Amino acid sequence: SMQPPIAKPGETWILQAKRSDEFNVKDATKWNFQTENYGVWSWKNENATVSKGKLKLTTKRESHQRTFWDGCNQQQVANYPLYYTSGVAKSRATGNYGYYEARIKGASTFPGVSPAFWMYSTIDRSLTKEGDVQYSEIDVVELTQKSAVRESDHDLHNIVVKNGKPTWMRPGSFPQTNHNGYHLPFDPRNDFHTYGVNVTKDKITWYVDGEIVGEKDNLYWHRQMNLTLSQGLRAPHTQWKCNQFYPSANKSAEGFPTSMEVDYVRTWVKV
Ligand SMILES: [Cl-]
Ligand SMILES: [Cl-]
Ligand SMILES: [Cl-]
Ligand SMILES: [Cl-]
Ligand SMILES: [Cl-]
Ligand SMILES: [Cl-]
Ligand SMILES: [Cl-]
Repeated sequence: SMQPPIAKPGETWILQAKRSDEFNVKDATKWNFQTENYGVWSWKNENATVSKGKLKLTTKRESHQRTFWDGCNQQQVANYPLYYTSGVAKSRATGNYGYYEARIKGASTFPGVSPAFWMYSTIDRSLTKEGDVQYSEIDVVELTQKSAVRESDHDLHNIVVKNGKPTWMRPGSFPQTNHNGYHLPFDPRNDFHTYGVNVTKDKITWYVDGEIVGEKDNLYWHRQMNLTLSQGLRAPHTQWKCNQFYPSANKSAEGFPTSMEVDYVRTWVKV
């Protein structure tokens, strides 16, 4: 009977079991704890742990190598050295419309990592018609990835066909449609806070501790997306160019390991 906080009097919402978890146990049937790699780190199942009611996604200083896509040079690079590994929990089930919420505590270290609660689809390059959306990504929240620790991002990413060309749209390039910046009234690294988003075919509304911190028209986010909790690497350990991250020369172990904690994630679909 558990209902979402945005439920209005007289409404009924249904919890989506496959995209909801109170994290009493590490459920590998529901979550993929070692998804495809990207960025300048690698996911490791061991970096995702569940203890005392919370999911802990840890970023560790851990040298390793893996094939790396060097977008700037449009080439795959074998045995590419990386310096950090991290944790992820990606729902195997997909969806779009509904209310999503996660109770999260950010990592203590800053700057360097970004706790994230988001959802993304697969990229379908077969959709080439004008206006076709090949990729949809809704970021409920991306913490501590800006200059000040209290600045949070509630963004959108997508690929849409414009003038017959698949076009990438990111918060930085198309802020009016893809970016919601917010100055948190608290340090996200202190205690748990609730981050949510209500997705409908027409609107996307973001929430932080019950307050609306963002709203956009749902222009390109109707694709099936996997609900994800993950912690990414950021400056001073990264550089950003050619639409992707690259490692920086700062591979300090100080401040690591560091982890974000998720008390729970709840997803509902309105009746
Ligand atoms: Cl704990
Ligand atoms: Cl971006
Ligand atoms: Cl971004
Ligand atoms: Cl705790
Ligand atoms: Cl409205
Ligand atoms: Cl409005
Ligand atoms: Cl931490």
